[PDB]
Amino acid sequence: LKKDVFVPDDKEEFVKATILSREGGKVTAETEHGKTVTVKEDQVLQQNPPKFDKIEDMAMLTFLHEPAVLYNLKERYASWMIYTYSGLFCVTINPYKWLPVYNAEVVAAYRGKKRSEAPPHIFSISDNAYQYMLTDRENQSILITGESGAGKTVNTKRVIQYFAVIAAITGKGTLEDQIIQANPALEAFGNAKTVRNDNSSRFGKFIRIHFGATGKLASADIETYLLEKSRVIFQLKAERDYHIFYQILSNKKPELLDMLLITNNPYDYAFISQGETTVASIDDAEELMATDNAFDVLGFTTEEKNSMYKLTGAIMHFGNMKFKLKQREQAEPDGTEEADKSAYLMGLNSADLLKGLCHPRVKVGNEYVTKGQNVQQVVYAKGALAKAVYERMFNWMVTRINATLETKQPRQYFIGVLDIAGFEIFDFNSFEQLCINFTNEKLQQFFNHHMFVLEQEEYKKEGIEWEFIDFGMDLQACIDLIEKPMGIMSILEEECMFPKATDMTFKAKLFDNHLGKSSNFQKPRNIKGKPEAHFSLIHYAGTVDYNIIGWLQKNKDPLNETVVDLYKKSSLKMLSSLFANYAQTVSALHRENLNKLMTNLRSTHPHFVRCIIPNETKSPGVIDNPLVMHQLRCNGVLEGIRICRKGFPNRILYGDFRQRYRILNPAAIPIDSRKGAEKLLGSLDIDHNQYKFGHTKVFFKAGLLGLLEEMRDERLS
Ligand SMILES: Nc1ncnc2c1ncn2[C@@H]1O[C@H](COP(=O)(O)OP(=O)(O)O)[C@@H](O)[C@H]1O
Ligand SMILES: CCc1nc(-c2ccc3c(c2)CC[C@H]3NC(=O)c2cnn(C)c2)no1
Ligand code: VO4
Ligand SMILES: [Mg+2]
Repeated sequence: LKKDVFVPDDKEEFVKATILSREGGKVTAETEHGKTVTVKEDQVLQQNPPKFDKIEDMAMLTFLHEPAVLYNLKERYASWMIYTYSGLFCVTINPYKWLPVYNAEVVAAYRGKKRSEAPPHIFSISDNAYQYMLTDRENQSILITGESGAGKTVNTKRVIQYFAVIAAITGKGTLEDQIIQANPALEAFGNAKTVRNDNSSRFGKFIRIHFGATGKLASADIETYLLEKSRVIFQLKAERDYHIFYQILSNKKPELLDMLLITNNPYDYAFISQGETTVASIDDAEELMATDNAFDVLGFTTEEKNSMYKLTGAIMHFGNMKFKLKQREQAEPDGTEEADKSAYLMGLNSADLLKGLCHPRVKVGNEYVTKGQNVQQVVYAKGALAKAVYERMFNWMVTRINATLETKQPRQYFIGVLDIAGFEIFDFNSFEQLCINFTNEKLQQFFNHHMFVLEQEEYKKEGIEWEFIDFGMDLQACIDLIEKPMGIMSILEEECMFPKATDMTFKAKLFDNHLGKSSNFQKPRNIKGKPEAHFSLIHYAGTVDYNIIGWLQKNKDPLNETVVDLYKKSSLKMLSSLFANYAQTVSALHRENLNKLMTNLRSTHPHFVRCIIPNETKSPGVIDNPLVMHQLRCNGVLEGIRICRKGFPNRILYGDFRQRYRILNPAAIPIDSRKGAEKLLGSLDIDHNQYKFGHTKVFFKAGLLGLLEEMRDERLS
């Protein structure tokens, strides 16, 4: 009835209510919690009829507003219906539990199904991108958005699983078996426990799934972006180092502990035990087996696996190396056991490593001079080297996985799946958090441009009568602040080329250029107990307080080139190969990666999947209404649905239209492909307002095409 509505609520955003009376521009209502409320007319939103309950596509709702969307999602989620269409894109809510929706019977049933003839699913997104790839002969992209913990990695792995299982119907196993095992292997080394996610991705990735001209699974490749090197040697209070360290220490493979000359205790290793060492949801012993098996399935040799294990163990001993001041400021080893162990594993000479660390060489023409190092300088250098070998080993692994994923099958098109590290806010936000949050901001803007800009531009260039709608979805100001010349990165990069520059001159340069000048740049909110911040940035998903200490060193990433030389001359083949090519700042590389990805993505047909984290307590089935609403708001879910309802989501070239639908009325076209389409459409018993004629394509309102498709099925049968 007109009695069933939604009213704004302080704690739950919106609550259901029954209108009791209407007077003086005000509505009196009882809120389905029993509260009797009086609100203004403009605040009361209509409930959709029971026939629209748990609707699969929210673009079909009679009333479209925030609580209509929120409650449709909540009701579907309560029935463990975790995917929902929102116009031409999909929304998914993290169930925080295994559901029986991803088995091989489910994958087989989705094969070739049109979006509307199957329930909302990641398999349907995957299949429909495959159908467009073969129909349009163009590359596709599956762009999975969300904050840390929302389910991007899970959905990425489900898209891969779909094509590998479909295909099933240079290593140990088949291409299908190897594509499935790539992620367990990368995750042991590139994922870690943070406060928001027990298995947080500490690298971004773009996986291309290659197909031949006829659509047969040909190959796959992975590109990874800026692994969080700092985690190797440093952890905040409620986080862990990379999974692998704890997987090895689990003692599930006693032969590994012996080979690496390590104990079973993570607290004996300084680099890996600054935060937490166990995760309730993770069995590190079983995970070690899964990692080891993944390397086998990917055709890694025993020599390649043992070298990765040895280098992981050597990083552990490297962190335990003690230094003291030389009695007379110059540092000297305070023991040699830990260096001897790490040198043995790294195929180096212990005495050479220690002398290279304390006394690095400075080139003076064709002569050299030893540079002095204090204890702080040595422990910094020792940390920088450990990060470099780890990151280089991870990059080597990705290259090695790619080599096995290369088959002798030709490639025509691909479906690329993007899985970035999601938006996050820690108590301490450093350079990593800026790089991560800037990527999320860029990916949201890619969505805004595609959905709101390119869409309305398409109507304009095709001569469709259209009034431009400003959806309030434009992040160009914040993006420009971070990436354009004289922005945050540009200033950091410039401060990098100055020897007298400090964290405070870089801070001063940021303030002098942007405080009260750039709207998205603000002064921070520092609270008692919580860490100190230097500036705050207004991102799409919230304001983030950034601490700029160490950003100049983080951006330059300097290495002791004397011990890098020793790595190059190592008797361990892998270590020498890791530093073989050793001779840009990390922000310049980040901007380059992003620019390259964004231009390459505009040459693909994108498919958006919006992952939503339901709560902060990893609780299955519980919705924190303000947290879901915030994510739907900053994602532009409502606006994205509005353009599907207000605009013309489908369009077909006249020639392709005349061909496919002549069967609906052959007497109409027994003449030009446009005249044919015009006479064909005009002769059919449809709402002639549901379509518009453009310069090259016929444009359709949501629903007209499906009806035309039903009509084509009836006639062929
Ligand atoms: N569809 C899903 N089904 C089951 N568990 C899921 C699903 N999506 C996410 N999860 C859970 O949420 C956690 C965080 O999800 P993940 O995909 O790693 O997030 P992110 O977006 O940070 O990459 C996972 O470890 C898993 O326990
Ligand atoms: C280009 C598309 C893209 N970038 C990413 C990404 C970008 C940065 C980072 C992470 C992911 C997850 C970890 C973080 N790393 C750093 O900040 C960082 C800082 N110093 N180094 C060496 C790395 N995902 O997707
Ligand atoms: O927790 V995440 O995988 O989004 O980084
Ligand atoms: Mg992830």
